[PDB]
Amino acid sequence: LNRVFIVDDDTLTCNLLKTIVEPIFGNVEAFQHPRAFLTLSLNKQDIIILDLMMPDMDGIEVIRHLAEHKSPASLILISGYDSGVLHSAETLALSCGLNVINTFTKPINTEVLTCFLTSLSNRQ
Amino acid sequence: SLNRVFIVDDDTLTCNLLKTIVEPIFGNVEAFQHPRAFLTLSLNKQDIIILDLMMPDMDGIEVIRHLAEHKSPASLILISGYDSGVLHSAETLALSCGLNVINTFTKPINTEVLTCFLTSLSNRQ
Amino acid sequence: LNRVFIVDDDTLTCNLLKTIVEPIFGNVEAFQHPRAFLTLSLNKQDIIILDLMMPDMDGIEVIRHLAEHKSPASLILISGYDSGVLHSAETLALSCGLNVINTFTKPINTEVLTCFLTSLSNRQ
Amino acid sequence: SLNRVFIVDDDTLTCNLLKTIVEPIFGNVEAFQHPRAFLTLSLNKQDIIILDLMMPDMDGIEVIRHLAEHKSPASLILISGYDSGVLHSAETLALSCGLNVINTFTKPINTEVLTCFLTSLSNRQ
Repeated sequence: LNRVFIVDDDTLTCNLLKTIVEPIFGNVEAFQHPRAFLTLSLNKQDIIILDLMMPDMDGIEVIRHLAEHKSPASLILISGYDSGVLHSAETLALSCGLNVINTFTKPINTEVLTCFLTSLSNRQ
Repeated sequence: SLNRVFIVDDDTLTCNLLKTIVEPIFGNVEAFQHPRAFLTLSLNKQDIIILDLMMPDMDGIEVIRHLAEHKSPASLILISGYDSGVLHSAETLALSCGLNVINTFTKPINTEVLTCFLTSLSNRQ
Repeated sequence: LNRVFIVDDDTLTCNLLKTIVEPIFGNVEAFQHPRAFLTLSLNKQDIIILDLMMPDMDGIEVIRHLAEHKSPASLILISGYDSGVLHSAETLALSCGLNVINTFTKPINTEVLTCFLTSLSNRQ
Repeated sequence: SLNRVFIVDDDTLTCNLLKTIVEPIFGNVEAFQHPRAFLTLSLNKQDIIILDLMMPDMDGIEVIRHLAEHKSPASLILISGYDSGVLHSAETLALSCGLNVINTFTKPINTEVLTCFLTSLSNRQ
């Protein structure tokens, strides 16, 4: 894994995630417009951090898009809207064959996300 | 009753099975093997939609997303494998988006339970 | 399946369930004290309708008891407290090897429960 | 730090593994292979409990039930297979009963992630 995309229309969340991610994965990019992110072809070395964006469901469209195109990228779902809903999206996305490797509720637990991202990197 | 029932399922066999169970009870039943064609329709409060989730594709999820964005008032029934929570996940997602999910059924379908449910549904119209 | 037990400290729920159940399974008994129900040895032909009884968790104790004793009975969980919690209890109880055949949120959907119980009976 | 850590897991091997990961970081660590003995203890706000769910028995669920009934103030970490939602179910149950679940870990355990987490946990004491 060598690149991270952050997909969230919340500017302050995108900044926070960039700051946590960049020391670990230097190649990180945030999108606040999912439509722009959906023009990229991703590969197996990409990690996507995706907010579900409820109750508008732009995140649900992103998951449908990635499933339709059989994306090989690793996916982390986040949401502050409702955790039963977050866990449902994870279940649905896995069952459609996407590689969801984790989920986090907002407000984000930054220590847990830090440990988890470190372990995905190739440090010793 | 005479409510419209729309069956949405791209599998011809399970689609036809649903149709044979519904038609003696709700004669105005129409089956769509192509979800996107179904999505051009605008539905009423009295319409009943039987939606196969069509796992492991995301076509069922797209119909839910479309229905929720247009705030469909129609009653919704979801069908799929129990699948360690897949049907419950879709139901939770759909209820959360403001959709009126009135029941779910695991596949393969218990036709006795479905016949019994649609019968009571008809009688309370 | 030939006997139904209803386990719920809510008297009005117990009455409602008895009235729905008895036309279908004549041998039905309700307990408002779980401790009394836990003195019975159940068999494979028993159906238990159990409220989780949150936030006190008497229902959780009933599930632990039935798991410890490897009860063969069929189990239906109900709760008006929180449906993510209801679905968690179902998941936990199945994974401990109990035969959970359904769950219902309160207020109970009486048409759905009626259809479901009918299908468990031996009518044609 | 010098918080007490209690490891509750009746499997001697996975128990010992947890213990070897915790002890360099929290020296005051005690492992219980018998949940009921652990349940005689009264815990403080600063205690950390690492609880194996011990599926497919219900011993982990009983510790959660006991802790919640006595309103334990201790921090709780839950360990188990992802198991199509089993760990998430226990976490949801425990949070709902008012317990302070600070993290969960799937088995088999990623010792790097656990070492990293307990290190930050120690540093924020």
